[PDB]
Amino acid sequence: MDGDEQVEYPLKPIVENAKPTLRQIMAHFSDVAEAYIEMRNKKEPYMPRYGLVRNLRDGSLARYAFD
Amino acid sequence: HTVPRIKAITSKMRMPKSKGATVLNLEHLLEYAPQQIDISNTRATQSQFDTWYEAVQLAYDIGETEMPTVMNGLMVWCIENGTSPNINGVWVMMDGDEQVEYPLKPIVENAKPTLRQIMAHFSDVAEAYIEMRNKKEPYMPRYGLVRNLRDGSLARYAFDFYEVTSRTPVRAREAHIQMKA
Amino acid sequence: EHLLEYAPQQIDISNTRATQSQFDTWYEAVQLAYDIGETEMPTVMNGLMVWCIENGTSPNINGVWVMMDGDEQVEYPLKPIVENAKPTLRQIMAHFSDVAEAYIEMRNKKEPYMPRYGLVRNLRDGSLARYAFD
Repeated sequence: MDGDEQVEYPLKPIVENAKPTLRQIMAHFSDVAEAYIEMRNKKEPYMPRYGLVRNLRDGSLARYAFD
Repeated sequence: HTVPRIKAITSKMRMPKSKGATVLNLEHLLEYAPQQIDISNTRATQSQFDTWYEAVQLAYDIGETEMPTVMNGLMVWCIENGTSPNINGVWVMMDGDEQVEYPLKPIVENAKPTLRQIMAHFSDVAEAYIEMRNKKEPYMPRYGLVRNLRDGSLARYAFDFYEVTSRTPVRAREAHIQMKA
Repeated sequence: EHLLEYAPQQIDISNTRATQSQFDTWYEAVQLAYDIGETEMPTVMNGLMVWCIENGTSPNINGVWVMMDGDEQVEYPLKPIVENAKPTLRQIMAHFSDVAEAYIEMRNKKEPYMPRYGLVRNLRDGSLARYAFD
């Protein structure tokens, strides 16, 4: 995102050089993601789309609701 | 804070070149857009069709004001039969429940390269004639009739000298695969 | 040593494209046979690619190919073109294969354009037509 416009990047290099799996390597960011979600939830009701569409409804828990 | 955008690499096109000089003329190429109907290996060139049409006129010895009638029956005759008949023989037309015949030697001998590849000029019109006939009776050309085919509506695309372009329906386009198998 | 910097383009070392010498002989020999000035031959080859898109690349040795001047036909003998093409007309005219994509895309931007080869090859896809010549 650059000021209400979209820039795109190819996804082939990202999801192909991720051994063993993208989940098991991007989990390095899982610790920081809590800080980002908490910061966002301090200005608006923020809920990640994963736990959003997982029958879940709790708000405060949203800090722990990504894949 | 410029959020780097993946740089775009434009793979430069490779013009054919001889002795360090481009062969294609890029200018003329940008407006050289002829009809698909024109540049084909099926249809005969306008010169070859002109020679055939003129040579047939001299052999039959018929006035140019009346020849349109003669060629009017030539297309109809060639729909009902093939486009590679016997060199020696006749084709039949019609004046009120009687037959008039014309020798077939001049027609099938001055047709370069082949009678199919030169009579295909009539292939566009033949669709209009067949559709008109099918609007009053179940009409089927004898070629697709005896080619294991049974479809009725398709009959507009079931003669021997049919040429195929980009505007033929897929049902018509896939049909010629099976008949010409 | 040399192997660490010997990195030529893939376009160059192929068994499909003809060598620059063989393409040079064909382009020069056709010029002598047709007897056309080098300043005007670009026009002639401009229609040769378009003609070979609409048909195959293995036609009859004896015959003609058609070009166009304002709804009229001009023909050129096909014997010199298909006889001085070593090893084969397909393997030497493939120099034009890169440009042909640009021409087809330009045509398809104004009408539904499909080369007659892929047209009569059981194929039906439209956007793919940029990659459907012989």
